[PDB]
Amino acid sequence: HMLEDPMNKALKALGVLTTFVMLIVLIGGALVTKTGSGQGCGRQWPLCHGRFFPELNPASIIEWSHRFASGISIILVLSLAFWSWRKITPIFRETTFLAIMSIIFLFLQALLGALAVVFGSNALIMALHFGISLISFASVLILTLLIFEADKSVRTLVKPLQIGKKMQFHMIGILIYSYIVVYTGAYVRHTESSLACPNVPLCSPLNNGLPTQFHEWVQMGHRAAALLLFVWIIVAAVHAITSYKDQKQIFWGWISCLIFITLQALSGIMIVYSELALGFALAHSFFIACLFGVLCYFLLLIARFRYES
Ligand code: HEM
Ligand SMILES: [Cu+2]
Repeated sequence: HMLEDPMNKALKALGVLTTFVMLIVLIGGALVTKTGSGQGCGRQWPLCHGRFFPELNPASIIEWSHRFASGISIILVLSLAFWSWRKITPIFRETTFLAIMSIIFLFLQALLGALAVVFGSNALIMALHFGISLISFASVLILTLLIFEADKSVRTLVKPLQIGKKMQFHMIGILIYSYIVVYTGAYVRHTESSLACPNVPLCSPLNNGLPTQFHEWVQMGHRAAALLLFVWIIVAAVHAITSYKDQKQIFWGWISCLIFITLQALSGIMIVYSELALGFALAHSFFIACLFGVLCYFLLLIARFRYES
């Protein structure tokens, strides 16, 4: 392919690896405790540090793989930030903002996680961790995207597209609102309001399906917030399908967003129905990661378009 130094494809490999590790750090948190002394332990059995005799269980692998990914992340992120900064910035000026964003948020989530060991009873603060971890991942994801695009003459995704004002409203607006919905979700978790409402879409058989207790209000607020996001994405997708059919990145970008929002909602309903089976929990952290990634991709398009035009 390219007669340049073979070490370059190693920067692409590092990008893929780190993006993957950062995704693991994020969605893996759906399987282990993030607060208290049992932090790092499978959520279903907070005791994994100390007393137990047995070893090599499938739940022990999860706990080892998460702590491993979290430790190795500092090494990987710093290396990717530096190397890509040194090599990719000449072509993409955005490279530096991303490298920096990657480092800052990796540290922010590590800082918040450290504090969660002892201040995990503050749900309002604890509910900030996911969104931070999410941006840590999205920063590395987009940086990796630029690393690949830097090595192509006909770029696949990072193309200078014409983004109209309305589409820009939807893109940026949905990006920001999705982050808010992400907070309400994290707030349900850390506030233990996950199973307050056995039914869907409404709360329960009693009180006409309306919340009448703390945990039911948190649960319901999350679902309500999610519904609005869902509807907005449908409106945004329809505008893309109608007015951006000639700009396939935007056309398909939103279709995939539509699909991720659907899978997010479905896995959310399944968390409830299954009474928080971690497999659905894991799915619920993963699809929002995909959707947010696409929204951050869109933000890069706008950032570049606003610089160009
Ligand atoms: C479609 C838009 C939705 C988005 C973007 C979204 C996002 C999130 C996020 C970011 C969390 C935090 C996860 C964590 O901290 O581990 C969460 C948790 C949760 N979500 Fe959603 N959610 C959506 C829809 C739903 C729906 C429709 C339901 C259910 C009817 C739902 C039920 C839950 C529950 C029960 C939790 C807490 C799970 C736990 O304790 O780990 N979500 N959501
Ligand atoms: Cu309670």
